[PDB]
Amino acid sequence: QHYGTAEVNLQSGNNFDGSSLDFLLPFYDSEKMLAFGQVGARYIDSRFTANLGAGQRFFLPANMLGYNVFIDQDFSGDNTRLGIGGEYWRDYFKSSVNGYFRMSGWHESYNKKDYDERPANGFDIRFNGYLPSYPALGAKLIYEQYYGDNVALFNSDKLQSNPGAATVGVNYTPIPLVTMGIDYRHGTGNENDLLYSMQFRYQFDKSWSQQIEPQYVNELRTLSGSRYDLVQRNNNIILEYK
Ligand SMILES: CCCCCCCC/C=C\CCCCCCCC(=O)OC[C@@H](O)CO
Ligand SMILES: CCCCCCCC/C=C\CCCCCCCC(=O)OC[C@@H](O)CO
Ligand SMILES: CCCCCCCC/C=C\CCCCCCCC(=O)OC[C@@H](O)CO
Ligand SMILES: CCCCCCCC/C=C\CCCCCCCC(=O)OC[C@H](O)CO
Ligand SMILES: CCCCCCCC/C=C\CCCCCCCC(=O)OC[C@H](O)CO
Ligand SMILES: CCCCCCCC/C=C\CCCCCCCC(=O)OC[C@H](O)CO
Ligand SMILES: CCCCCCCC/C=C\CCCCCCCC(=O)OC[C@H](O)CO
Ligand SMILES: CCCCCCCC/C=C\CCCCCCCC(=O)OC[C@H](O)CO
Ligand SMILES: CCCCCCCC/C=C\CCCCCCCC(=O)OC[C@H](O)CO
Ligand SMILES: CCCCCCCC/C=C\CCCCCCCC(=O)OC[C@H](O)CO
Ligand SMILES: CCCCCCCC/C=C\CCCCCCCC(=O)OC[C@H](O)CO
Ligand SMILES: [Cl-]
Repeated sequence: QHYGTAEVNLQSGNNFDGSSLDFLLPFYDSEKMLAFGQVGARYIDSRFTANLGAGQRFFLPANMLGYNVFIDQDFSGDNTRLGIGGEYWRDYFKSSVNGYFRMSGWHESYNKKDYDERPANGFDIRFNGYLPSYPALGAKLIYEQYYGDNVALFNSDKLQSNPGAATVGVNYTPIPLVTMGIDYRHGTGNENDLLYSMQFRYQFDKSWSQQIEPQYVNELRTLSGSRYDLVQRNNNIILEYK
């Protein structure tokens, strides 16, 4: 009957501690094409942010191409951002690229006394792969890049010019319902951080028992099982300061 995904994320490790809930909700669903909306919110790094997007995914037997557009709103700091994303996915392999475009201007900072803040423009490229012979095991590679004289990519107490970072992570999905992982990130100025995270994933089209059985993890990681996965993007609005 119903199709799509609800996902809770819990994360900790430093600056971006908190929780989130997101939904992927199809409005047109055929073998060749899916059109969907995605909506969610999060309380992370002492800010409340909500996000609304839509896109399409186009399917071939061996691959999927997709695009999406997002509006990101940090209600705590009143910062607004436009997002655009592309997708190229296959069995056991999900690649995405995302662009992050400021829609609001300088204004008095929410967290930093004596500063103005606004969204930092940037992009990221994201890969998630799963071992085909043991798909419960996944790896994550991200490159991200942001622009401005004083950007807070790692935290807002160490501001940096045009910072970039590479993330490498591993994660484990014993059953489709839950994924746990650890992400290591290294960036400019020799910044490093660690992110521990757990996701609870509910698939609307799956029975309860299917979602707590290890044998359905492989299905989830194939192209056709992954079709309702959330967009891979950063839903947090990275800020710059002046
Ligand atoms: C702020 C300016 C940026 C623009 C924001 C607009 C965001 C919308 C983005 C993507 C929406 C595209 C999805 C809409 C595409 C729907 C296609 C469809 O359902 O066709 C089915 C028929 O073929 C059945 O016969
Ligand atoms: C579905 C799409 C997946 C395909 C991935 C796309 C491949 C992208 C290839 C190369 C991206 C390299 C970006 C280039 C790296 C940018 C570095 C920069 O902007 O300057 C930093 C200085 O200004 C600091 O002061
Ligand atoms: C710390 C534990 C966090 C809670 C774990 C929750 C796991 C799922 C995560 C988000 C789910 C929220 C939305 C859950 C929505 C479920 C709707 C439902 O029950 O299906 C109707 C069908 O039975 C009709 O046939
Ligand atoms: C090979 C695979 C390796 C993976 C194995 C690594 C194990 C780490 C697992 C889970 C960490 C869970 C962290 C949960 C985060 C705590 C909740 C939180 O910090 O946020 C609450 C916040 O107050 C709300 O707004
Ligand atoms: C600036 C222009 C971009 C537009 C941005 C708006 C976001 C959604 C847009 C259009 C929905 C168009 C119609 C498609 C919506 C449902 C499609 C449909 O007709 O479904 C048929 C039915 O499901 C058969 O089983
Ligand atoms: C900047 C972009 C703003 C985003 C705005 C984009 C427009 C669509 C977005 C969300 C719709 C929410 C999803 C709609 C849920 C409808 C469910 C439905 O139609 O059920 C029929 C079935 O899903 C058919 O298979
Ligand atoms: C920029 C707009 C001004 C600000 C607006 C703030 C409020 C909008 C929040 C969320 C919209 C998306 C919610 C869509 C939820 C629809 C899900 C649904 O009803 O479809 C499932 C149903 O079971 C199928 O038959
Ligand atoms: C740009 C600002 C956007 C702000 C947006 C307001 C805050 C929305 C926050 C969280 C989710 C919103 C609730 C949407 C719930 C839809 C889920 C749904 O329709 O469920 C389908 C059903 O469960 C099938 O089994
Ligand atoms: C139909 C199949 C669709 C598949 C194809 C979808 C194509 C669009 C996808 C992603 C957009 C990525 C946007 C990346 C923009 C880079 C932003 C940037 O580089 O800003 C730096 C600026 O110059 C400061 O100096
Ligand atoms: C559809 C597939 C799309 C894939 C594309 C994703 C990767 C490229 C993204 C951004 C590159 C932008 C290049 C910007 C790097 C240099 C900007 C710069 O030099 O900064 C301004 C200057 O320093 C002032 O003095
Ligand atoms: C536990 C420490 C790390 C362990 C976890 C590391 C998992 C491996 C990650 C990426 C390699 C696998 C990526 C999969 C690449 C296959 C590309 C593909 O599309 O394969 C088609 C499929 O084999 C037929 O349909
Ligand atoms: Cl990701």
